Amino acid sequence: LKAQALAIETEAELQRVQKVRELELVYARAQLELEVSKAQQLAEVEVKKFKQMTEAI
Amino acid sequence: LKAQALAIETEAELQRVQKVRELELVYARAQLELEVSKAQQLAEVEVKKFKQMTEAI
Repeated sequence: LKAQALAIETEAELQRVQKVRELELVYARAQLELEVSKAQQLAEVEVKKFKQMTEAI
Repeated sequence: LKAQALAIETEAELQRVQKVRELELVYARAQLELEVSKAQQLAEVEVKKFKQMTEAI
């Protein structure tokens, strides 16, 4: 009887953990894209600033 | 009688451990792909910044 109750709690908990993980990966991939997009634009700002101040000298 | 009860708890517990392990490997492989994807993109940002600042001098 304990093996039946454990099988029920196992599948019920793993259905939750699977859905939480699917959503956290979708969000972490979107948040990664935002962090990379930030780094690409701010790195370009500093390269432009550096090149134009260098061309003045 | 103890050998029967032990065999029942053994198969019941190993059915849980197997399903937990199958899902943890699927998730850890997906999380690895995300960490590598982060490292590849952020390393490209730093390589671009370094090369363009070097070409200015």
